[PDB]
Amino acid sequence: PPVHPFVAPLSYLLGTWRGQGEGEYPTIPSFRYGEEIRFSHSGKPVIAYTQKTWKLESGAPLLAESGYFRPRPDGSIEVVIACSTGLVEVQKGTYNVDEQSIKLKSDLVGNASKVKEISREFELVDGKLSYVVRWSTTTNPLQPLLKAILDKL
Amino acid sequence: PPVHPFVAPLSYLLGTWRGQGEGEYPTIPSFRYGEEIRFSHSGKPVIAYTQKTWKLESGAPLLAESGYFRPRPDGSIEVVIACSTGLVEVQKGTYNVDEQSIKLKSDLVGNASKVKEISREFELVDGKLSYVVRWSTTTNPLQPLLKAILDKL
Repeated sequence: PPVHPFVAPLSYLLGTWRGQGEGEYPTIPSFRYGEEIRFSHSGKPVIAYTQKTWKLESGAPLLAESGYFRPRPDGSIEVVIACSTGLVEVQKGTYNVDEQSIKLKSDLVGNASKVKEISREFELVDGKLSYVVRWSTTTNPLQPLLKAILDKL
Repeated sequence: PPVHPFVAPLSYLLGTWRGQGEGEYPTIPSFRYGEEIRFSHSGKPVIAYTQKTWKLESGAPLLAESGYFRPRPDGSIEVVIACSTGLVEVQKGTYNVDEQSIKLKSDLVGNASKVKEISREFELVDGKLSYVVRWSTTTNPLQPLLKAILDKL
């Protein structure tokens, strides 16, 4: 199917990406992980997102998440994500075509009593997908949790 | 990877399923659809769920959803689902090993102002996967929306 006009501005996402990231947070010593993301579509105004992470040494599975990105021609976007840990997120924000960036903040975090807000920001940098995920909790203001850079395969 | 002990009681789900369903609701004339579901795992206490639907005549894509099922040895289960329409659900309930059934009710429906609660009930019937999805809205009490039966491939 052809790319829907609402998806076309984010067509640079479509494909598979692999790289690595790092986590850290006040309660949590730093950790590293491998990551793969696939963005795909079926001609609708939606991009399917699927992700997985693993241990760098061994390739042992860690976590997974999946969901859907819904861009609109005014530059707005909403994203819904379910995670293997049992969290869900409703993310809303904007994409910028000149910067090839997407900036999202949660409207809702479900099933995760301690995390309050989550933000996710993506940017294409020299053709690589970078992101930052920030979390807040009741006692920790919004701050980085995860950062990763992935190459397009 | 081997099946995690918490997933083993739901091992009958693992695989791909294809069949058809029907929708209907007070505001909505009846419609039919084809459906495919895949349940998979990576050795963790989680089953990945992915689903899609299509028009019966043509195979044209309709909707998609995906998420994660987290069974526990006491018979409890939580399920998180993101949908291509932009909804998210946190489902909680129980599974019954003798009946090969799973019965879920939403704790949370996100990003869908009019739908209030969603229930999902699965049952293996002569080896086929059947379900019923019920919805409530502010003015319509919980009642069937979708029902489908799928054969294991």
